[PDB]
Amino acid sequence: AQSVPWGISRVQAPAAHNRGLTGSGVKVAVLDTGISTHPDLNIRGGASFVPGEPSTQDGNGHGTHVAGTIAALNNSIGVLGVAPNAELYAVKVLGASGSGSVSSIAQGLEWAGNNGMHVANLSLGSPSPSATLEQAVNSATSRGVLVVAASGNSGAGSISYPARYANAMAVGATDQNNNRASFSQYGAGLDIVAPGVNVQSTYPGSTYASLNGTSMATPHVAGAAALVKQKNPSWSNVQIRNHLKNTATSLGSTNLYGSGLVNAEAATR
Ligand SMILES: [Ca+2]
Ligand SMILES: [Ca+2]
Repeated sequence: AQSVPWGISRVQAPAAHNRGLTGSGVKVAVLDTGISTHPDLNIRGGASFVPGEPSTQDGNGHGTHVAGTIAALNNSIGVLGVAPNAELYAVKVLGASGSGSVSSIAQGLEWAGNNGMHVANLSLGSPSPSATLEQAVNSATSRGVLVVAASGNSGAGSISYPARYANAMAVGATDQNNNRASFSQYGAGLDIVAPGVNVQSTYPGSTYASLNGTSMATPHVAGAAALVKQKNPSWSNVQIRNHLKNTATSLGSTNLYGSGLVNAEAATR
């Protein structure tokens, strides 16, 4: 039996799937710890920029978790992603330890822009700005990639890099009450929010696990962007990014929530 995690239904993904929108033909790169082979995922390709782990398989579990929120297959097992037909690429920029260098992250973004990815999911971040990173963000953007990044889990009133950069779409996390989760960073540069508490998804060892973090909120928006792209194949990263914002549900302060909760129902109309 397949269950639909609460955040998937919170963002109204099923409403989009009932219209024929599942992310089919949209390429999404997950820059993280890798993606393990899983029966509820279809991994199309990828690369590792982690010296010492040439493989794209996930030794941490974080990337596999992220990937399942975007694109867990719509079938009779496990869970269901926001864009279950998206073409998934495993871009390994963090090691098993769950950390990596800006150098690896920059290479992964370059890779994405060279391989015609539509959306890049960066569920990672630093409190410190990086010129290398910023340049990579900007270069992927001008190659048509929509970069989506987590605001960070420090709970502070400023957001992480690269989500802080203008060309990154910064995602914070809400709870089941539609409140900002305590750990979700907010402040200037924050674009939108999505479910981030108790998120159930695919996990290595062919299983499922629930995690919390802005890292879990991000993939709901990457997924929502694939739905929109499928519906409006001619739209640019910018067009997609503003439509998501314009159609999000207001939750109170733009300081704490940016544009509001992403809404894939309102967006694919
Ligand atoms: Ca499934
Ligand atoms: Ca931003």
